[PDB]
Amino acid sequence: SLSTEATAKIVSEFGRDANDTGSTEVQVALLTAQINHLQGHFAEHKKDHHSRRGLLRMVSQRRKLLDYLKRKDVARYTQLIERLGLRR
RNA sequence: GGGCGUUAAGUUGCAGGGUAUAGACCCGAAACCCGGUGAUCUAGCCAUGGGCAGGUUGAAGGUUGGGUAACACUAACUGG
Ligand SMILES: [Mg+2]
Ligand SMILES: [Mg+2]
Repeated sequence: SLSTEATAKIVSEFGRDANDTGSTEVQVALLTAQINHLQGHFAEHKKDHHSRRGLLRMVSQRRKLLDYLKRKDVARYTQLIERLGLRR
């Protein structure tokens, strides 16, 4: 999965600090990063269905976090998806 | 005894009757063989040139939008 240096880095970018490791914004950024990396993986390994079910979980899971955030603080939500360049 | 012979003059011209070989009384095939002449018609090919008013249909491809985690997909447009 994501590297410990690349994980720690995002938590810095989207968290209240280094240890704000479970905030919604952070969780959704980390999922985003791993989804986009894996875009590369399945480009070459289309037949890796098992791994894909794991990717699909990261997606459905990010979707639930984004909805919760939207419900609880739409302003925090808009920033977060624009910043992550999502929704189109 | 029997067969063929012995006891009939022939031959050379000339005219004629027939026959033979020859086109052989005249005309007439379809064809077979040999050597030439023809692709200015037409068949196919080769080189080099020319021609197809006007009106339709609107493939692939491309752009944008929506869409998808990403592809799929989908609309309009463009394209010809
Ligand atoms: Mg492992
Ligand atoms: Mg005599």
